[PDB]
Amino acid sequence: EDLRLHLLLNTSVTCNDGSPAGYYLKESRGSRRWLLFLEGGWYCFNRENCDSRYDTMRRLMSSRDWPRTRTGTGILSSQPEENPYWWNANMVFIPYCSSDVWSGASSKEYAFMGALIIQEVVRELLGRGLSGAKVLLLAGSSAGGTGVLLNVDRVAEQLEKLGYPAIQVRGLADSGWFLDNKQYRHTDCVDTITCAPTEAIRRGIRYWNGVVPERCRRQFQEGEEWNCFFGYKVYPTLRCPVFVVQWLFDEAQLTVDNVHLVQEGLRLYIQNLGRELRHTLKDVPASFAPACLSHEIIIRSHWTDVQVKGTSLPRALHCWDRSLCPVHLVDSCPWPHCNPSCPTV
Repeated sequence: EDLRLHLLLNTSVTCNDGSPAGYYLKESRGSRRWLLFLEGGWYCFNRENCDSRYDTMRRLMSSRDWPRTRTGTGILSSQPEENPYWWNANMVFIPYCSSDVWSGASSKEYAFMGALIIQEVVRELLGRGLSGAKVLLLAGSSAGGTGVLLNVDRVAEQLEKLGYPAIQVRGLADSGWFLDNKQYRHTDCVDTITCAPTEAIRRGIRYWNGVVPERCRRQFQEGEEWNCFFGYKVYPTLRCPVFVVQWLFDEAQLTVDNVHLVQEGLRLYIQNLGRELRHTLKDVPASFAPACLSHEIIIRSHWTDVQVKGTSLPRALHCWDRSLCPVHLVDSCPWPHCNPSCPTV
């Protein structure tokens, strides 16, 4: 009834500590639909920071403490009331071992192998019925939201080459759509939560040996690839269809912007921040963007609750799925919590 942990048979690919990585899987024999989900949870961009992560948040750097099962939740749920359309799919959960935002592409201190973990999961999954897929939805929240933009084209690229053009790769990027913007009040890039979006990815990419989508690559100068970690800069060049889910006021964005929760100025920064996001999302036909102040929704149980234009997110993904009922659901509402469906947990 729930998702069973499997470790990767090719043990070359590993977590930060070097423990083997893997995936949680729940099969649905009848279904030809698969969801792969990438866990979020920030990143770590140098030794001092990674060590500090290791002591504090060992789960996000090792497979040592990983439960033998997980219970599907939100979109991964098998409960038709939780997951009206997708409950019967085959579900894969990939724990965020790598700490690299899924960018890391080198085998060779810690090891950042996010991009390879995804490579290995897919090859193994083919062995388990994925070859019979008609749809592969690659989804993720937070850093997994970003991980999707970075990996989605690679995954499609990988499938054609292994000889499965029939599988239609798609993506869903929940809370992975960030802005490289001025912090409300500047802080030195010492502590991960506090470091500014650009400087953090500037440092990280070098550290992780991050690989970015080539199509995004050729659009920028070299040694300037950090650009591709931001949705609006990466989206236009995307070959696969990608649904974007984003709170007009992500908690995580406010964190990196150094907003701790008013002065007149403060109102405008937040006011503008929602404005800028709304703006970046104009060109994105398939998006769901409520004016609530929260981080992550897809993986959560109450995700069915949230509505934008009197439309459910789960409904919106269905419409979008059908399209390949409205599809561009973005709030035009100038303040946080100004939507009735805002989450309270």
